Parts: sequence; C-alpha cells; structure tokens
Amino acid sequence: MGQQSVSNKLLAWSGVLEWQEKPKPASVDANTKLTRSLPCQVYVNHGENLKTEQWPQKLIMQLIPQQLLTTLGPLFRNSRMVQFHFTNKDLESLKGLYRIMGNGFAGCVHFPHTAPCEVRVLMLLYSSKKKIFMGLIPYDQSGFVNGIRQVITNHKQVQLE
Repeated sequence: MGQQSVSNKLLAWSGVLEWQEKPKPASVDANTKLTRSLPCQVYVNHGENLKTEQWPQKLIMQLIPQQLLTTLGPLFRNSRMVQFHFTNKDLESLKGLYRIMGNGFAGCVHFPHTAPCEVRVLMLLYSSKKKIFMGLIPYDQSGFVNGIRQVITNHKQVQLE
C-alpha cells in the first residue's frame, strides 16, 4: 500500500538521483556548484526484485551526449530494462531535466565510494511521446565505463560515408 503509480510494473527500489548542469564531460568546468537532484523510482516485473537491501539512496548521474552512445551500441542493447518514475514536487525542478534528456542525451549513473557497496553503472534514458523513463542496467560495468571514457578519446578520428 505504498508506491503503486504503475499498473504493469512493481516497485523495485526508489532513490534520489543527483546530477549537475553540464554540457559535456570534456568541459573543464564539468565540476559546478549547480547540483540538481530529483527523486526517481525503479520498477520491475511482477514479483521480480533486484538486490537493493542496503543499496545507496543517493546516486551520481552524469549527463552525456548520445553521439558517443554509438561506441556502446552492442553494450546498450545487451543490458537490463526497468521503469523510472520521477516523483518530485516543484514543476520547473523536473521540467529542467526534460530539456536535457529530451534533446537526446544519456544519463550515466554511478555508485558512491564511501561504504563497501558493489560498484555498478546504471544508464538512464527519457522516453518522449509517452512521458516515461527507462533504466538500462548493463551487466558489464567495467567494459562500459572504459568505453564511455574512451569514446571521447577517439573523438579525434574521423570518417565520411
């Protein structure tokens, strides 16, 4: 008798996703004081449940360009899929986030480095024309990050169709 905003999904684990305002990870000023964190709820199949007993409530998300997601083509499709629900209060607070992921950007989430917790990377995507969010949980986290950080290093290379 709690979070039942979904009809074809079941409450898995809700948490506050933090994310600052930044154009790209290449920006030298990537580290800003503008820290906008919005509440997100992760759902799953009927009955199904993930390992989130002592998981962190505050996750660190990073707004990155989708143009780089290409390098993670086979790395994306080969990942889990969940339902993300943003339950905030203010309007602009959330609307501002839509202007970001709405343009076509990916959200790389990472776990904290304080307590002993299984480090894992979770991708976030905004579904337009439906008003919903989909969470991508890639099995290979080590191969993901490496590619997400190396994708910007291979920017130099070019080519023409």
